[PDB]
Amino acid sequence: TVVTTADTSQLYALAARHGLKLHGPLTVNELGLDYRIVIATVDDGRRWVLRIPRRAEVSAKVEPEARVLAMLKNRLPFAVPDWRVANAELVAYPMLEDSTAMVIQPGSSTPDWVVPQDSEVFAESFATALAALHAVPISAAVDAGMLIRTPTQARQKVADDVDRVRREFVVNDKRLHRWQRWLDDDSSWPDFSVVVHGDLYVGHVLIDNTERVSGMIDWSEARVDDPAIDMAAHLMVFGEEGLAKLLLTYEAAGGRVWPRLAHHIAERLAFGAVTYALFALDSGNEEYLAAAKAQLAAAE
Ligand SMILES: CO[C@H]1C[C@H](O[C@H]2[C@H](C)[C@@H](O[C@@H]3O[C@H](C)C[C@H](N(C)C)[C@H]3O)[C@@H](C)C[C@]3(CO3)C(=O)[C@H](C)[C@@H](O)[C@@H](C)[C@@H](C)OC(=O)[C@@H]2C)O[C@@H](C)[C@@H]1O
Ligand SMILES: Nc1nc2c(ncn2[C@@H]2O[C@H](COP(=O)(O)OP(=O)(O)O)[C@@H](O)[C@H]2O)c(=O)[nH]1
Ligand SMILES: [N+]
Ligand SMILES: [N+]
Ligand SMILES: [N+]
Ligand SMILES: [N+]
Repeated sequence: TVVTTADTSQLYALAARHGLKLHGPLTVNELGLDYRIVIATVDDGRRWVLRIPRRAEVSAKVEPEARVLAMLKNRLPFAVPDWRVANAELVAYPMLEDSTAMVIQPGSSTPDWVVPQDSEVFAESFATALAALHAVPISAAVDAGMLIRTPTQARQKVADDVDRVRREFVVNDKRLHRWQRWLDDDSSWPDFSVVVHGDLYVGHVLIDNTERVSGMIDWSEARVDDPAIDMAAHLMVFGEEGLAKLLLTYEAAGGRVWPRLAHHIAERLAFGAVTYALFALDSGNEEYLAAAKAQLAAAE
């Protein structure tokens, strides 16, 4: 006998209650604070991804995300998870086998690999994939019951997140002034909203062998909101030079821009500290809280 992290008996039973017969190799990730993620082989010879909600509050998010993915399936020139199982105890989809555009071993803080900066195919295809996403009609989002934020609601959300952080944490004075200046800087904010992925960075982008964008995963934050939400992580990973490339191609591909968009993206990236801190707070995890407080108190 060998102790293994996965409880195969329980996993089999859970999957079989929803029409999936597990058989063969699997792999498990318990790092997630909200889901257990298992990649398992099924009797169709295929790997499937099991997204297992940990708690009732997480389960409640399954049905609205299912509606999002159902709408998005035909409206994107790349793959998204096909939630053939979607219920409160289990989400399951056939694995999109293409690699993520960042590879990182579970538990590690350092990736093994990130698609290279000088990958022209990745840069170009990510820019056109993003333009396609942001071109999904708002009417389709509304019909799918998505969370919708007008430009005013988008700005208010940011203000509310900042204010929650200010109530709960002690924040570096220059940071606070930075966020407030941004919130007051009318020229920075867009006068429209788009369908956004909401958690978009190289870790949630899939690429084929040639490094062409072939899919996106983890759509749990998707909504109609500020387009720049989906560009801040590109700036973080690929820098200003990469952002500049992104924005030229994005616009050429029909993505709607505005004059201070690059500025706004950098301000959105700074605002990541708020997002992180609220994630830390809402999780109650002490290591995440320690990191968040340290960051918030630190000069940028
Ligand atoms: C654009 O701004 C980003 C910038 C940066 O975005 C992150 C990212 C993706 C965050 O994940 C996101 O964290 C939020 C709180 C929740 C979110 N989803 C679960 C919902 C999750 O994906 C991380 C904090 C994940 C985390 C904690 O394990 C790490 O510390 C890991 C080691 C992380 O540094 C690396 C993998 C680097 C290479 O990733 C990048 O920097 C991207 C750009 O951190 C975010 C807070 C900002 O929103
Ligand atoms: N290549 C690939 N990896 C996947 C797929 N689904 C999940 N993953 C991996 O599983 C990890 C975490 O899964 P995810 O759905 O993000 O869990 P969450 O972050 O808790 O919402 C991802 O970051 C991927 O590495 C998929 O279809 N294809
Ligand atoms: N606005
Ligand atoms: N969600
Ligand atoms: N969520
Ligand atoms: N969302």
